[PDB]
Amino acid sequence: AIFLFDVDGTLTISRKTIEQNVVDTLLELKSKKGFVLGIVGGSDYKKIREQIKYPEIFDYIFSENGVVAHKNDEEYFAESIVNFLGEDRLKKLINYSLKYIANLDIPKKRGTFIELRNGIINISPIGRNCSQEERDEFFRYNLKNNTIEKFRDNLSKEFEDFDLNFSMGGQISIDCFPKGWDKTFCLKHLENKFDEIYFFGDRTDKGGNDYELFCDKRVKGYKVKNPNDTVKILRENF
Ligand SMILES: [Mg+2]
Repeated sequence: AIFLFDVDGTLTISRKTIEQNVVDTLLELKSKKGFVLGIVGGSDYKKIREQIKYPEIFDYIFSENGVVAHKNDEEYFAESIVNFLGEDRLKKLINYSLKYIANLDIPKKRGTFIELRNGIINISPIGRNCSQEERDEFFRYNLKNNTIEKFRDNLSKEFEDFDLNFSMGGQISIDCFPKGWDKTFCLKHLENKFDEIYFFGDRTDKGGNDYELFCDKRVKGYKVKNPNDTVKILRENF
């Protein structure tokens, strides 16, 4: 049996490192007669390893929603979005996005409008690099005019043919990933004779990242509030 965890918000306070109260609890699990630990999070592995200090507690580490798997701190294997779309359809979605981001009248435009990660293509009309304030400042401009929801409605319809999903990302970006690459993807790597897999996430409701995993019959899911509540949900049942 393996245990599965969301990184940001479930094992650590989001964007910061891991408190020692929690890691002491995981050590007891892999020290309880028959348990292995694995994690799945949207972030690239460098951020994840930074967040958890020790990748060695974890037999299997799945980053970018399981489209990237790691083991004993070696990469092993992981695919890319370009291998899915192909160089042609990509230079179609790309230059439609910039041509739209271009002619869009918003007050502040910056840079890194299209970030290519392994799993997703992050599209953002203001731009990825902007002082944390400009991030929040555009978030409220979004509440007034719903600028970003209008963006997805174009891509979601124009590229309905691409088998593509465009879900609203953070405050300033729309994540663009292939259909069925939510978080249930990491199930593909776990036919390793593992009888029961338990999962722990944050936003396990529809319109959330780890929602599609919970109701995937394959595994029992638990909804936790915060990391201190998580440690409670572990100690209580295990
Ligand atoms: Mg989370």
